[PDB]
Amino acid sequence: TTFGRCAVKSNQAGGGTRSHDWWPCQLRLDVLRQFQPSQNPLGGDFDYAEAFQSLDYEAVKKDIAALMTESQDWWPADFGNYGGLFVRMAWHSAGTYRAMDGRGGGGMGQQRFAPLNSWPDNQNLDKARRLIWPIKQKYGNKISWADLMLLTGNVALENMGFKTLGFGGGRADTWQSDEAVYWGAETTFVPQGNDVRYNNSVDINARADKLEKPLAATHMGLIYVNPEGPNGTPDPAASAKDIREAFGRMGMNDTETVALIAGGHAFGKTHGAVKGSNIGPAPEAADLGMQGLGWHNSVGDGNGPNQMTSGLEVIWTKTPTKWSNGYLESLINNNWTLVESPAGAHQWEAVNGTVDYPDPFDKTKFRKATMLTSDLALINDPEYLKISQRWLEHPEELADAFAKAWFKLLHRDLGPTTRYLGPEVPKESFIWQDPLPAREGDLIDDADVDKLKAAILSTDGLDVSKLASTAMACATTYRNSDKRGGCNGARIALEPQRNWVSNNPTQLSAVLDALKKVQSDFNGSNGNKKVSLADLIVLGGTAAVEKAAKDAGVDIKVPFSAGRVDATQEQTDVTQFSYLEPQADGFRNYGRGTARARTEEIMVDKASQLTLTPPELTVLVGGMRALGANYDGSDVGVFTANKGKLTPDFFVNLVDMNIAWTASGADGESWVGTDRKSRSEKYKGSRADLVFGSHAELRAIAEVYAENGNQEKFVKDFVAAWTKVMNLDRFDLKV
Amino acid sequence: TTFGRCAVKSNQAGGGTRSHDWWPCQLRLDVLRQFQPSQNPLGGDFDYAEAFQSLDYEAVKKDIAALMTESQDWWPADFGNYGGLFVRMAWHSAGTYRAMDGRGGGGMGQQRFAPLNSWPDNQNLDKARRLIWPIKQKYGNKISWADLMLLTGNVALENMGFKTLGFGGGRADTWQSDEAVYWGAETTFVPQGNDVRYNNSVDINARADKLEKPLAATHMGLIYVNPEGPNGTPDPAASAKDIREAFGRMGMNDTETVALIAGGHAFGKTHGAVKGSNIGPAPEAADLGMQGLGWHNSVGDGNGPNQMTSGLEVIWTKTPTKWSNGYLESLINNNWTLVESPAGAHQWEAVNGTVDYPDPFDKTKFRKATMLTSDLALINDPEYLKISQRWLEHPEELADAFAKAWFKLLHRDLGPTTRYLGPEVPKESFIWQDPLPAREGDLIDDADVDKLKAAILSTDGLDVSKLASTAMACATTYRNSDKRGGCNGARIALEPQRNWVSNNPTQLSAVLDALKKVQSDFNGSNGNKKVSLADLIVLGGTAAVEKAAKDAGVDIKVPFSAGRVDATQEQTDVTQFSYLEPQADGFRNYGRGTARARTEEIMVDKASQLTLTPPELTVLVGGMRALGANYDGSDVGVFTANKGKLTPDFFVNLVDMNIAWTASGADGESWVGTDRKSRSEKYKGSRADLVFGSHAELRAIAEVYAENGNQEKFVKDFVAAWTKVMNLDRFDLK
Ligand code: HEM
Ligand code: HEM
Repeated sequence: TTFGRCAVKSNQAGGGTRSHDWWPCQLRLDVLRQFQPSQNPLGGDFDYAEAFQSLDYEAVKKDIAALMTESQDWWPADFGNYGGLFVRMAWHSAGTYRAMDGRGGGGMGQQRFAPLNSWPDNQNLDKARRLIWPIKQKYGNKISWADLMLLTGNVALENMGFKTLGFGGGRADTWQSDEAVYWGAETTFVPQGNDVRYNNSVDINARADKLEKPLAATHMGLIYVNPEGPNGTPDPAASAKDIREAFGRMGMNDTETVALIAGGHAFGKTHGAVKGSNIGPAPEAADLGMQGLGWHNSVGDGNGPNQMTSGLEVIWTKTPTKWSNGYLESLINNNWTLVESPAGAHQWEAVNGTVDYPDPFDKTKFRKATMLTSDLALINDPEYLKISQRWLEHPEELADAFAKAWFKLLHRDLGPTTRYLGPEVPKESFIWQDPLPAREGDLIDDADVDKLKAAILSTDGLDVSKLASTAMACATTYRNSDKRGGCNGARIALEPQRNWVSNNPTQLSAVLDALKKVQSDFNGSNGNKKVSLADLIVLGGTAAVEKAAKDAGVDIKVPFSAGRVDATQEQTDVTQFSYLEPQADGFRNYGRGTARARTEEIMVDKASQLTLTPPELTVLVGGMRALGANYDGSDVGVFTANKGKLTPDFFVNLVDMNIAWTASGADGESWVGTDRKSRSEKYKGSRADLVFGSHAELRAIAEVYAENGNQEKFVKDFVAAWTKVMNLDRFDLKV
Repeated sequence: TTFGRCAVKSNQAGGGTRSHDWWPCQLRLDVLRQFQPSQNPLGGDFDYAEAFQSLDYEAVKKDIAALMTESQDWWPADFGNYGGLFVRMAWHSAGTYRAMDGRGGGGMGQQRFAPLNSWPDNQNLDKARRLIWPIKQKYGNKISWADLMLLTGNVALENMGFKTLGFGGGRADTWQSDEAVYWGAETTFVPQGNDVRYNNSVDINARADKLEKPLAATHMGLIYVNPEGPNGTPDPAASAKDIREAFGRMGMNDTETVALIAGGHAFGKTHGAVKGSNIGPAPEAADLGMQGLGWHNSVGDGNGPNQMTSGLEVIWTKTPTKWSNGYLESLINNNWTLVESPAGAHQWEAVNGTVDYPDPFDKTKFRKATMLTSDLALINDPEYLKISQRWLEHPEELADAFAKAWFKLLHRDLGPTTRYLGPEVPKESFIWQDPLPAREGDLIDDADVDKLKAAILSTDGLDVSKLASTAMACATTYRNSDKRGGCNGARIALEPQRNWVSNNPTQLSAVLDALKKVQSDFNGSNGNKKVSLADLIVLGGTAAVEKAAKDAGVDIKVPFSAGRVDATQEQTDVTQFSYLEPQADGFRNYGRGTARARTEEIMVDKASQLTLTPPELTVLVGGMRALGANYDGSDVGVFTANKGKLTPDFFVNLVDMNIAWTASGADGESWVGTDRKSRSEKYKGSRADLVFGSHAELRAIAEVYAENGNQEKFVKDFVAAWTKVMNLDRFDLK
């Protein structure tokens, strides 16, 4: 078979040519159908946080520590200690994170599913996960796989003599492969897997800063970089440039990068004992006897001294089970020669070095010092060299930076600190956690909420359209992958969001100033009760939705949950927040897509990050149009003569056959609706508008809301979806 | 570019290389994740039957009838009447049904989604669905698209002079493409789309009866056969062989087949006015301006006299808006010559015939008679000719056969008669409805249930394992695609099921005889109360599950719903039921895979037909193993020392790393589990067993049930899944 095709064509269980085969360019809704409660064996009403709070956390860590030195005959431990392997397992779990889109990381425990379970860089971590299973079996639902993989690495470091800052749990497991992540477009893995992401450039120094966005690895199938140098060329200088690019795409700076690599490579070793032709299929391609494992090695028992993982055979320190400064000392104080491992791969050896690096299965036999090309990178770049030279003589500074970087790596996608669970959460707050202050004052009650809604709606310069638009602009910065963004913090009032062109800065300024007058009037006239700007932004949109429903003939309660706080600019990092800036926004008819992602594809991707189903996406868009909630107040998509009233007029008018739609410019972004009988232009629409009348599955939902009869249902469903979106980041509240 | 690949590679919304790309042979669970309640815009709570029964049904029909003659300028009506178009719409919705697997048909309204919305043979039915949308708009949730597409064809026949038997509603809408159906493996549509289904044979006579199972169309993208003959060869005799094969695979016999074709082709016309180069992309490939329509025709306004659908230009009768015998009269009385339509397709013309066939847009202009190659088939086969000859002389017989066959076409995937809604459900019971009687005596209550459970669990020949096995064997015949099978009717006790090898006939006979003893003891000694064998089979299994739970240390009420009836053998056609016989049954460790599908694939397919989610499939298999419920009573997969007790031992032992699993048979079906320490063989497993420890998503669920502390959860989840499966056919309780 060619790529993506099985040689046997199944006739069961979804076998056969499928719609995506015939029409591969059509928009797919798959990413809005993942992670559904039916699919979760634990039930939709399972509360991980509540289960983890009953965990005997201390006993978990004790049992992990014990397991580190209990070698299992099916995968013997190097030096009698799985620590190194476990550190690698946790670092690869967390290490797929990309800062730009916030995807990857360890927070969904996705290493245990395709494709990550079978990436080349994850070779033999199937064995690592299997070794820790008995811990999961003992503790059951009270620790997730997601938390356990990372806790295991953290405990491993501590038991090998490196004290970490602490740990937070809170990562609920997921139950299917996350097929929403764009890992690249290549049709091959490392050693290939990177023509597309370099746009066919092969000049390894020149291309290193030209890696396709948002990717954070130099080949499909790798965590960050190729350990044998760029495209396998053993040039440490050029490897350094790759490392900078890749780690930068993961949200790490130079200090963090050197700390992580020199910290991690204090421990363990690589494996490259036998040629790769001896290694069987990865877990997703292996036979049923492998029972979820892969890479079966036919030499010997395939393990112990015959272990083959990367094809390199490097032991960095003389004490691979104990924290030390041996990595930097070897790196800088040895002379390096290029040699081949037993499997044939490029590495470096100190061929006149001391013969005192221990063998992993013989306590009396030794070898010379070795390094990877990607380790030599750290003394073949001026910035990395300065850091390496400083830490060579000041290892406490390495230790400090490593502790902080390791914490950040494990917890980058955990979200706000209100998500962090367990008895050793670090007390220090860090900028990457998007910190929030404690609240000013006592919490407003329902009577205060009712008075503030009336005050907001009677304030000059505030109307239903602007209020709803502003609240949604603030809310849709949320992304579920790394739990960043949302309305808490009022970060729309801060840089960079206050200047995002998609927020219409001049309008936003006037809206916020009017909310700050409501705030000033309330605060100080209600005793100890005080209201934040964050709550007023959300309450103003809430009030607008309620009023728009009443003005459509429907009296409905629009729920509001008080208690958001206002971030400071010092808690709001410009670079980090720039990554949340939309290039197109279908809720507010802003912007457009590009060749490789169309306007409506961006919208569906955004909806996946908001955890919206297809019906919730569809009701929100149509309600936002009815509300006149475009970012600049345009009439594009505003297919209603009742603007500000919460009706399904967008749907009704979109599917009216007396309107004919035609393209207005060259790029397919703008569309005109013409009345067929009168020949007069009636409407202007965008792709975000018209996809709901074109995609067969979305149109089926559009038709529900356009049905004579479902008018009350439209309001009910809009209000439910609004409430969901406003509350996504409310981890401070429970249930 | 490459088949199945977009030239532009999106980086959003699921764009990028995907796990199914890297490992295309791996088992996929997608078919267990369809039709989820969160996807349904109506809500999970929505009850279609209740909505329909409040529908002003007569008014719907009245509005359809009026629409028929309300020509719309964007798709003008041939002869001023949309009736033929609407009949075609209905017939194509219902016409994808395959009897053998029970898939396709109109019962899910799938014509409105990919791929059916864009099949060649459904060209311009996008316009037909759009013309009826104002009816759907007016009546809302109270009539589904699925019901409305078929009702519209029904009403069209009645408003063109053809009285049907009646109609039943009840088809709830679905909300995504059904990607579980095997339509074929070809990577092209008609005019190609058939190398795989004929195994590369191009010998049109010899291959006709060799069409790949369970397919029911001669090319990918067609409803039944090619109207231009086999592979476009204009040979009516060969076309007849394809028709018999395809219609046979749809459950229709020779009389049904002629009745459907000659009945349908009373009405309307084909469209072939301009060449195919003038036609734009199908709906799934069309630009946003098309707003779900496709096949834009660039000649004139693309419509009216320029309509292009199939490429053929045939008008069968002189009165295309009114029922007549003109189809058979023309077919038999004319001399036919092969000609080209304006689009270049070949068709047949009576070149010396009368010039009295009406033009669809000009009341002063006329043409000669025409027919398709597939129409001439009916007088170029001995059995079809005999039928055509008889009905030429006795057209009432065609009308009676067409009424009956049309009713069967539209309703056979609707399920049991208890699902049929509305005021004109035909009174005649038909064998293809798998009919069921009304109940005997008064309904058992919970006191009677308690007495019966205690008797069943202490009767000669019965035990936990046997009862659980027997109840699951009867239940897993259910298939949601056409709502056939299940436990209602006690058809496991009838032919052919009572002699299926998968049911272990000698053990089944001893189980059934024991349950019939319990029945006989209860019936007649409880006044007018009577209990059915069907209730006893399910009650027995349910009681067994409850006891097995108790013995595992969990006290749980296992709910039982009484009221099933016993079917008679007269109501149980043996050929019809042969289509429910499983190739493999993973719940009971029966069977093996084929050259096309592995054992575990068949299991996931079955689970999809049961509407199971991946946790429900997993829990059931592991519980059935704990129960010792294999079809043959073997120890394969029975990884427990406590057989008959509802523990999660299957999972615990499957994931024990002290066991190494290796292949035993050449065929990949058998596996041995060896203790790594002692080197002793401990277990035998199947593929249905071991897949739960291999597939990463299934294994994640197996792990949950293997975890300390989850023994109660295992029982709870097993009981919920058991209850769901036992009750799948209980449409009488709705
Ligand atoms: C430029 C970045 C890095 C590269 C290219 C790299 C490459 C590698 C390779 C090739 C192996 C050997 C796998 C095998 O054959 O078993 C490995 C092992 C390992 N790496 Fe890294 N690494 C990087 C960063 C990290 C970081 C950031 C950490 C953790 C903080 C880490 C911790 C480890 C550990 C502990 C092992 C030893 C595993 C064992 O003993 O089995 N590395 N690394
Ligand atoms: C051997 C089986 C059959 C074949 C090959 C076949 C073929 C076709 C073709 C090629 C068209 C023309 C589509 C177009 O160009 O507009 C058509 C139209 C039509 N068919 Fe059939 N047909 C079959 C069976 C049936 C059946 C079973 C029915 C209904 C009971 C039916 C009812 C209709 C009607 C009413 C039209 C006219 C549509 C209009 O007026 O727009 N056909 N058929």
